Amino acid sequence: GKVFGRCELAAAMKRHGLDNYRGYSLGNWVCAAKFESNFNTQATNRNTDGSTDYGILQINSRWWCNDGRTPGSRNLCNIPCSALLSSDITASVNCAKKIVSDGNGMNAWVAWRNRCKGTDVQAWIRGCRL
Repeated sequence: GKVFGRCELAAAMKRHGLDNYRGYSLGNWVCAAKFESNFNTQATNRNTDGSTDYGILQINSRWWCNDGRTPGSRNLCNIPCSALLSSDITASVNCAKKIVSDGNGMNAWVAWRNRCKGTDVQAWIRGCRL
């Protein structure tokens, strides 16, 4: 039930190589997490289409992770969705890298597109020890 701080999450994401991953600076990734889950690793959103969004980046169970419940499941990250609810961000980062890598940009994340794109995303790392 870990809720990250801004700078703590930025450092963790940097350690996992997300800074400038496929051209997306670190602040984009922190901004996305802020507006997807407000940094709560346990965040779960259960949709009416039978899919669920899991964890700090709200990764969806139709294409990305397997929860055994979701119609049309592709499990392209090859993981159980429960791995995305850990206090350790490893599985979420690894699956986020796949999302980007499997054709998508960060437009895959509705909160990134609607609340981060075009903004001064360096503000989300400002003042942090990285």
